[PDB]
Amino acid sequence: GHSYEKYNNWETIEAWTKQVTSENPDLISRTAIGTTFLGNNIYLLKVGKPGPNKPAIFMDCGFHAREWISHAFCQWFVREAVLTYGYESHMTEFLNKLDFYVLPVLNIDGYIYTWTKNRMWRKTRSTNAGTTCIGTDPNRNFDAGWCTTGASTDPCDETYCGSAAESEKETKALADFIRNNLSSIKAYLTIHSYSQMILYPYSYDYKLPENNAELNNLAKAAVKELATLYGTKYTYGPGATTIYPAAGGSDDWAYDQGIKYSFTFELRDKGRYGFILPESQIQATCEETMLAIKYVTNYVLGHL
Ligand SMILES: CCCCC[C@H](NC(=O)OCc1ccccc1)P(=O)(O)O[C@H](C(=O)O)c1cccc(NC(=N)N)c1
Ligand SMILES: [Zn+2]
Repeated sequence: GHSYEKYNNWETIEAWTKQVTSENPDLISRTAIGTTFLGNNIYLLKVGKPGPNKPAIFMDCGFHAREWISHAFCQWFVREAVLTYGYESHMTEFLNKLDFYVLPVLNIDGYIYTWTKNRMWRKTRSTNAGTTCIGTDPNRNFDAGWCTTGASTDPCDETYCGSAAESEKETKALADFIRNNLSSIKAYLTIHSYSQMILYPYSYDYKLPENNAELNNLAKAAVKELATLYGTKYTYGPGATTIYPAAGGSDDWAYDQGIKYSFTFELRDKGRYGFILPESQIQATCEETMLAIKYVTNYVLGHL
């Protein structure tokens, strides 16, 4: 069965996407935006009160297989939305005015692999010509200074950038969806762990986004809000200098598509447990993260 305070396997998450949609048809619609290399369905939940030409915020989880708290957060977010709509003024306003496009798990094949074989797997699970080595790093696989830095051209490496940008079915599917909905998508949020950071562009170069001052102010406010709940300390800044240079990331790509608010979130913790964050921290992690995501949403709505 599904639990919001446990890590759920794909079969359970999949069944959950069907159930939560079935139970909340006036707030959620479910679509598939493609298949993974191994034929799993890439679900996308449109969360919001339906209406004509609404703006949207896009959020994905589960880019990286081992970052289990990421997957947990997208599920937590959806429950919070449906439970508090009509009762909490901000979320009610949010869902009335815009849609959240929530992609609960992008790298499903890798996620399944962390459940069945290797808890520390990162990449996709696609085959590579000429080698037995498996998988591409999905966050090195986007058309953003592709493979020029912080990436490997070797399929045996953890940051393999792929044979070409969007060579992976999963990243192609995500990019296709965002490109098809650029007129509506006002912010892109991609959830990772760990490090307790909010990053904005750029990572593929040391150059700064034109609205750099705005993004720094937004991230600064978001981390302050997050800390109010349990005192959790986040840092923030442009990817390249705040964590490390790395090309081919979806946050940079999305920004260069014209989505002016693009953030990579790195959730708890700081390395005590690392990727193996205890289930006992799921609820607190998700609760404080909700505050930061809602703050960003409120800001974006006031700047349409
Ligand atoms: C403190 C340890 C965890 C740090 C964050 C994670 N990084 C990570 O696992 O790197 C692993 C690795 C790095 C180098 C060699 C081998 C393995 P991540 O969630 O994979 O980090 C993202 C990534 O590298 O794709 C990330 C973090 C911040 C910004 C961006 N954006 C971007 N365009 N690179 C991307
Ligand atoms: Zn990651």
